[PDB]
Parts: sequence; structure tokens; C-alpha cells
Amino acid sequence: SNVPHKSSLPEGIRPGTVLRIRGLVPPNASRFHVNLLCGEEQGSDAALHFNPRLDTSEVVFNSKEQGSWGREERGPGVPFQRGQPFEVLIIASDDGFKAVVGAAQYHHFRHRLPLARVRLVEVGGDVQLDSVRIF
Amino acid sequence: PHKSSLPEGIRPGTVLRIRGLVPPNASRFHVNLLCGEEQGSDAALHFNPRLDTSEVVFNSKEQGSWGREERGPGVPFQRGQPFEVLIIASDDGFKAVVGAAQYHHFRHRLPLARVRLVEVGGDVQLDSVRIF
Repeated sequence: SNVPHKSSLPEGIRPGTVLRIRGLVPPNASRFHVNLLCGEEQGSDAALHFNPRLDTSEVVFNSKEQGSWGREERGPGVPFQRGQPFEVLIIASDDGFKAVVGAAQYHHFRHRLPLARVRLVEVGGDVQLDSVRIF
Repeated sequence: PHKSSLPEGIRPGTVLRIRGLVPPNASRFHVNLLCGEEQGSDAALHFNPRLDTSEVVFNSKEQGSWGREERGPGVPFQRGQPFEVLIIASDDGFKAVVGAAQYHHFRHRLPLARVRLVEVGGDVQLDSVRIF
């Protein structure tokens, strides 16, 4: 019960910015998502779409440009489980986003959109959020 | 002292995660970003939580000479308590995160591409050190 979450970044983010998301996957959770959007308007571009799927045991990465999604990327397995807490670090570098789950590097999302367009992070879905901090 | 070699150097977007405990009679411990694995090498960042003097001292060392000391607001460390420290490399410096909030921004003094090693020493009981 702290979702949807919205953390506006009007000054944007750059290589070095760390997104720290902690929360709990509720018992009957299906899926939740973390989005890095380029605007507050609905249907805006998504520099990143981190999508853990508990029902299909997958973590999907994708982008959305001009109301059209790109090709989906998938990470190795699902480092999320129903009934367990998690910590996610989404780290912006010069050449992409590094996704860290549970003290280990999980997947490197190659940069598709210009990083300077990111203006907002949003977390939604079947997740009970503890904290969303941007360093 | 714990040593984590980095022949790869570090770039903007590298995150240092240190988890551990401050022992009961601890005085001070340090985290060093050194520019060579030899001894007396340059330090791009020195992070000295000093529980004895109730402060936290940042600094650099170039050719056997320390720079001007920087100090953070208070000491977010306690003896007998665990901690989590994030040292995040950006284009404009190192961000020190302690616990749940960012603690200090140490602006770059030495070139970040010269860093070759992370070192932790002093009165500290290390749990895990990870470079992301």
C-alpha cells in the first residue's frame, strides 16, 4: 500500500545516479514494474521498463519510444520471490543501466534512449514498497 | 586491511557497497581509493569515520601530501552498531551514502581513471565489499 510511487527528476539524471528500491513482493503477487519515464504526461517515452514477472518467472527489460515498445530483453531467471523482500539498484552509466538485485549484478540494459531525457521514475504493480531513493 | 583490486579502473556509475559492524572500542576506520597497489600510492578518496573524535574526515593524497580535509555533518556511525556505506562515482565527484540518506559529496581531486584499488582498514569488522 504505497503504490503507485512517483519520484520526479526535473533536473534529470546522469552517469552515476543510483536508484535504490526496497520493498516486499506480496504473497499472491503477479508482477510489478519500475519505469524511467521522460515526462509526467501519460504515455510518455520510457528510457527503461524493469518488469519482474513472478507468474511467468521472468524479468523483462524494454523501452518505449513514441507510443511504441522496442524489443524485449530478458535477464537470467527471476531474483524475486513471493513473500520475500528485495533490494534493487538501478545504476546509470555512460553506456547503459546496471540492474543489481540482492548484492549481485543481474543485467546490463544497453542504452536505447538518451539518458538526459529521463525526468521521472515510477514504480507500480504487485509490490509493497519500503523506500524509493535516488542518489 | 581488506583489498579489492581494480585493474579495470572505475567509471561514472560504479557503486561501492560496504556492509559491516563498528566494534565496541573502535576509534576510527577508513576506506581508501588508491591509484596503485604499491604502498604510499596516491589516494583519490580517503573516507575516515572517526568515532573517537566524533566526526568523519574526507580527503586526498597526492605525491606524499594530503590535501585539504573535508568533514561531513556529524557522524552517522556508532560503536557496536552495523552500517551500510555507498560510495558512488559520478562525473563530478564521489557521493557517500550512509544508511538511508546521502551523507557527503566529495568532489573529484585526482582523475577517477587512476583509481586501481579499494582498501578498508582500521577498527572495522567487514561483512561484505562489492563493486558494481
